[PDB]
Amino acid sequence: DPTQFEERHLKFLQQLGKGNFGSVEMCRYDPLQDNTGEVVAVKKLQHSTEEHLRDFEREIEILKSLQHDNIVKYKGVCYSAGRRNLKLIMEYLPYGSLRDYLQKHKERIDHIKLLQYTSQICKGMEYLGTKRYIHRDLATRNILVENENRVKIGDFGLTKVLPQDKEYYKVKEPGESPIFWYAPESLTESKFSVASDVWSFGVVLYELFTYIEKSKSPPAEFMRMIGNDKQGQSIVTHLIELLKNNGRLPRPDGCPDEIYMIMTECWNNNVNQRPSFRDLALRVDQIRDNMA
Ligand SMILES: COc1cc(-c2ccc(O)cc2)cc2cnc(N)nc12
Repeated sequence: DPTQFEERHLKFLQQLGKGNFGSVEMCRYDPLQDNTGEVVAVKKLQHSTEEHLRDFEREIEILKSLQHDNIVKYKGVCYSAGRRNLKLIMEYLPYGSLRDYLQKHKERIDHIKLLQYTSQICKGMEYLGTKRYIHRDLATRNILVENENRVKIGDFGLTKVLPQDKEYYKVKEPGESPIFWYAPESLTESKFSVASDVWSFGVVLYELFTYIEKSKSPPAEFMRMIGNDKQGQSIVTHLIELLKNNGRLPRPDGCPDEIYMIMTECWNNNVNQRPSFRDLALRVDQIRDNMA
C-alpha cells in the first residue's frame, strides 16, 4: 500500500537534476490536497523508449534491493496506464548533491568532516559490492547530503550486476560515459568491476580535497595533461596513453599525505593491487581516529 503511489496526487515542487537519460524532481505526495503530504524525490525518464524503460526498471530493482545508511532509500514506484511509464519514488535528501554542498561551503567543511563523508561513501560502496553490483558512476555529483553528518550514494542509473561466473561486467555499446572517473581497463576494454569502482572512489577522494575548485576538476586537469587541443575520440586515446604512462591527477593543495597515498593506491594500473572498500573504510576510520 505505501510503496504504491498515485501520479495524480504527486505535486511538482522543483527540479533537482538531469543526469543520465532522465530527470529528478522534488514532489509532494499529497492525496489530501492540503499541502500536508510527504516531500519525496521522483526520478522519471525524459525519453522513455522500450530500451530505456527496461534499464530503468532494473535500476529500480537495484535500488529496492539495497538497505544501507549510506544509500538513498527507495520508497516506491508510480505506474502509468497503457504504455506503463515508470516513476521511481525515493527519499528527498534536502542538502542536495555533495558536489554542490562542498562547492558552496568550501574549506568551511574541515578535513575531519571530509573524512567522515569519505568513510560513509566507502561503507555504502562496500555494501554495494556484497550484492555484486558495480556502480560505474561514483562521483561527488552522484552523492547526496542528508544533513551535515550523513551522505548517501545515489544515481544507480549506470549500475550493473556482475555475471554469476565473472568478476567484471563488459559494456558492449556504451552510452554517455564519465571517462575522467574511469579506470584504464574501463577505457580500453569497457570492463567494470569492484576494482574500477575503487579507481572512481580515488577520483571522488580527489574531488573532496580540491573542494570542487573548477580549474582543478578531473576533466580540467586531465584535459590540461593531454592538451586542451584534444577533441572527441582523440581525448579517450590520449587519456589511455597518459594513464598507461602513470599520468595522474595532482595532489590537491593542502591535502594530507596519508589521504593522497590512498588516492594514488586506488589509481593503480594493476587491477588486483587496488585496495578493497573493506580496507579503505578501516584505513579512513583509523586516520579519523588519529585526527580526533
Ligand atoms: C540528482 O539528485 C538526486 C538523485 C537521486 C537518485 C537516487 C538513486 C537513483 O537510482 C537515482 C536518483 C535521489 C535524490 C534525492 N534527493 C535529492 N536532493 N536529489 C536526488
